[PDB]
Amino acid sequence: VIPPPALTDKLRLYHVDMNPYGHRVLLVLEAKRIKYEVYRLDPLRLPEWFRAKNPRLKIPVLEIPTDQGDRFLFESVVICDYLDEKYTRHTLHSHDPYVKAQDRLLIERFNELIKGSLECFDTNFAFGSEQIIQTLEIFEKELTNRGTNYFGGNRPGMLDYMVWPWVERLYLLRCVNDRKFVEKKSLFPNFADWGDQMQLDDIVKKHAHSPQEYFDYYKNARAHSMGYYL
Amino acid sequence: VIPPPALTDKLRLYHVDMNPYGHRVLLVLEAKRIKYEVYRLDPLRLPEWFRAKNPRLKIPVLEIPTDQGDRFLFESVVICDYLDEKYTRHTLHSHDPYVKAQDRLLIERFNELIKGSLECFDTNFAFGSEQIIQTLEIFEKELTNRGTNYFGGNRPGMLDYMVWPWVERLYLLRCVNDRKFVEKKSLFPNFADWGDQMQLDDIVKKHAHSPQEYFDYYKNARAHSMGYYL
Repeated sequence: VIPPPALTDKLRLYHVDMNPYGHRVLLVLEAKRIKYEVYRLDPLRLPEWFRAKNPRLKIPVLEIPTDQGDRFLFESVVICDYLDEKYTRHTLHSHDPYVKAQDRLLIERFNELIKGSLECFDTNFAFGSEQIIQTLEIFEKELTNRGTNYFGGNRPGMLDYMVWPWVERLYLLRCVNDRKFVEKKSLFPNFADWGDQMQLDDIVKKHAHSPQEYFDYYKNARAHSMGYYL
Repeated sequence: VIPPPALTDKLRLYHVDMNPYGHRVLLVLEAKRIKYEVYRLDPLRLPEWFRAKNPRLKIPVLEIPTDQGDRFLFESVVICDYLDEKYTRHTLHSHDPYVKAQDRLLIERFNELIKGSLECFDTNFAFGSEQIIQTLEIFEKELTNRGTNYFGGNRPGMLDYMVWPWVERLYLLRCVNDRKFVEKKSLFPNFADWGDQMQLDDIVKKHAHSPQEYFDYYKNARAHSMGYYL
């Protein structure tokens, strides 16, 4: 009910627990080693001052200091790109504008996997598997074409972290149908390999949950708080 | 049926005549003073080699030289941002990452005006006026808050040109209902003023059509070739 104080030395993320768009921003902040605090939003009991600054209830929100005072920044892509431009250390986007443009196109393409996953977790993991699979074929071919351990090269870059939150959630499906999951996984050998490597990343590990934890969460909550708005 | 030759000194835009997403890219290319040629696409009689390189038939397409050969670049936002990064002269985005993030948020917000305009030109200018008006209120307030002649400051910037193609098309509505148009216009005095100033811009003038020309075009063609895909 009472808002937090004015920002000092840390950036502030307003985030709904288990929201993948917030997970995205958490990964980038950590990768860029920027100090931040998380203000946990309750999707039900939402503060009036928050709605007032965010009438469409978009999530997550990164609050930053500016010349004219503390400001809300919206939309996970815009937020993460802001962070990559503002803070010059530990750059995540490619230095090559062509490669970066391709990375941006792939982020947009990934939205089809997001849509399918959203419907899936909303309907006891019964539907939209096909959207997942089709998108995974594109990313398998793309990773193979690049011939690096990650989309970013020898180390994870912006595309890797942008895509990860949904990929990490997919592992919950092994709790639903173990055998059907492993078969599906085998279709994308380089992507699967990349998944394993991403799981070992210190930044990933900081904000990770297990297959079981995601499974117990999504069965009860479904997708009510999974979108880019509440 | 026969594709154009390999690129040399000019970039190549594949563009459907009167398509506002292509109009966007034409404005930026001109603003950045980059040499280019336009390959006019017939939405009906489409070349097989084009479909093959672009199976979802996205428009426009900017073909560019790369280290590995000539490549298609898709999506007008990605295309224009590529151009602004690749070519360092005549920069269009703000140097301030916060201001640029706001500009990106406004481009996304503008999609609501695009949707309304799309439906409008598709249905003999009878529907979706309300989406237009609501978006115009946001941009009026934003331009007022900035207190400059343009969204980019003293001169037009990326946001100005990104938004212009749809704004220029709106003037056709004065051919439909003169009196209802002028009243609606008077609601947004700073935006209207900006519109007048944009019309005098040398870059705008290069790729402009009149209210009547848009009106005669849209009545016959409707919105069939107006989207970001064919």
